[PDB]
Amino acid sequence: LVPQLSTISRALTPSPVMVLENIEPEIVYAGYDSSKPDTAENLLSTLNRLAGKQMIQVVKWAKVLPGFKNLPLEDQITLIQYSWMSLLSFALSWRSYKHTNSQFLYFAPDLVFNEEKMHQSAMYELCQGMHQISLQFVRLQLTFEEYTIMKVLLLLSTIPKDGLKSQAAFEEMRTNYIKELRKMVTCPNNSGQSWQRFYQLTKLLDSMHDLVSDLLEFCFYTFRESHALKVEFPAMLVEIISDQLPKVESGNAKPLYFH
Amino acid sequence: LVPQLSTISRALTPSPVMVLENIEPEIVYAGYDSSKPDTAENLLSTLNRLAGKQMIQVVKWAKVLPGFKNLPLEDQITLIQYSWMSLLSFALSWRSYKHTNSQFLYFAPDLVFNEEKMHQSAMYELCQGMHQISLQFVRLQLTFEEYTIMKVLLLLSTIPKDGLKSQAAFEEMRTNYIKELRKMVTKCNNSGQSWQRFYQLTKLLDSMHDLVSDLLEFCFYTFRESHALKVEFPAMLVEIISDQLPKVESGNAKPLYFH
Ligand SMILES: CC(=O)S[C@@H]1CC2=CC(=O)CC[C@]2(C)[C@H]2CC[C@@]3(C)[C@@H](CC[C@@]34CCC(=O)O4)[C@H]12
Ligand SMILES: CC(=O)S[C@@H]1CC2=CC(=O)CC[C@]2(C)[C@H]2CC[C@@]3(C)[C@@H](CC[C@@]34CCC(=O)O4)[C@H]12
Repeated sequence: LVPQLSTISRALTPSPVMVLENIEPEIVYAGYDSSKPDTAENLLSTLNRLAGKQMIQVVKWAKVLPGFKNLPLEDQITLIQYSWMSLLSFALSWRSYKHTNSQFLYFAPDLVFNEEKMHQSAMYELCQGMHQISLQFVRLQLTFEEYTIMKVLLLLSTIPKDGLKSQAAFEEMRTNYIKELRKMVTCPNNSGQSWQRFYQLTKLLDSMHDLVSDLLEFCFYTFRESHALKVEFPAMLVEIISDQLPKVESGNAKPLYFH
Repeated sequence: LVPQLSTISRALTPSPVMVLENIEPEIVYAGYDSSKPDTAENLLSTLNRLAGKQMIQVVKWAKVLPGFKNLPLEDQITLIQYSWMSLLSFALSWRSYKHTNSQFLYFAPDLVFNEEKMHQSAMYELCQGMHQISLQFVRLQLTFEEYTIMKVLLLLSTIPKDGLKSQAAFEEMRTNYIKELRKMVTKCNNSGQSWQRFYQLTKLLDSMHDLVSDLLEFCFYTFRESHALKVEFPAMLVEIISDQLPKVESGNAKPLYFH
């Protein structure tokens, strides 16, 4: 009988972490036009346009993310919709860390926020919050490997209060990626140092919930008063926020914590 | 030829957790005499006598603890000497939890401390500290299985600053028992709840270091002034403290933390 299991294939397939590196989206440009006054209406509209372009790349990434296709299609869609802000804000801190040593907020190569832009955007306190996350990346010396696994965990960090179509399939993928992170933090065996770091990384993931809650509060507010505020949103964000706003505001979004 | 492998033996061998249950020491009596006044000198001397009897059982337990025999003998002796206070204080909170719902400190069947004895012992604050751990066992609904594994982790929680004869053998055993706790807190699937409990238990373990440091400070103090204070110590404790006092006080005891 022909062996159905292929030792060669299992040994040859890239590790999950290696696949994450391979499928990570290339950098996206904001299309920022410096001729426009740096007022909140203009800066915020630009950030919304950038967000739409980033999400187009996020969905392509999710399509080839190992294990994600094992979840019901409706759950894949649900998870992207509930995690979008966490994913984009986390990636913003990563780009800021890698490209500016966490000195500025690197939204895109053509849109880098310094203190002035943060004030002008009318969301200064929120910019400071994401900047703080960037500063923690330097203190922790976060690695790309760690970052990629953590971004998947954020995709799996908020679920509908009633649950997904397949909680078991979700739980399997989540436990698998948590395992990857645990192995990632372990040569020189030192359980103590390994657990201390694992703890630092899960505390940071947990801290994303409060930050994301505040970012969404601002997002939903500007969306609701888009006309009065003159803040424009691209189709992709109208699609996402139109779905998310009522679900989050009615208390249906359940955060998953490590601590 | 005669098969050297025994399928039967493999199948019948109990799990490590079952072995921990099987080797748990039987309860020890203090030999408390209520006819004598409850002065600090009498109460502390009785607790020291109890401690000696308890350590005799701890050494018998360590001899049959799975994996411990794999470490160099020098390291087995060292770990027992560095962890004695953590093991005895943790076991005290366990008995208090199981026998009095954490209302009192159950040192032994014949010596249960209520607030009055805590004051009379002249170590009131320290008693409150161990009492708080007892109270945490109720809040967390600690199980006997969780307790036996955590007790082994405490045995492996303090090492010489220099280092053990075999850090690799030590690390292997510590990792194996951490793995046991990890699997023990798994539910039937819910990583969120499973990690939250693992976090609660490791934070509890970490909290034992500060409590133990304070208990040891009091112990070393009473030990060096035993004559003036009229506090007696049995041979077993004179042996343990004579070894530990200078090592701990010179900064050679390195606590291992999860957080
Ligand atoms: C300073 C920021 O842009 S923070 C945050 C994360 C982020 C990082 C990127 O790299 C890409 C762009 C995004 C997704 C922002 C898009 C604009 C968001 C949704 C903002 C939080 C609140 C705001 C302001 C306008 C509005 O209506 O809602 C998003
Ligand atoms: C209230 C306590 O006894 S707390 C602590 C843990 C403990 C729990 C037991 O179940 C058995 C007995 C032990 C090991 C105590 C023995 C007495 C100790 C070492 C005390 C902390 C300080 C003191 C007072 C006298 C002295 O010289 O040092 C030990």
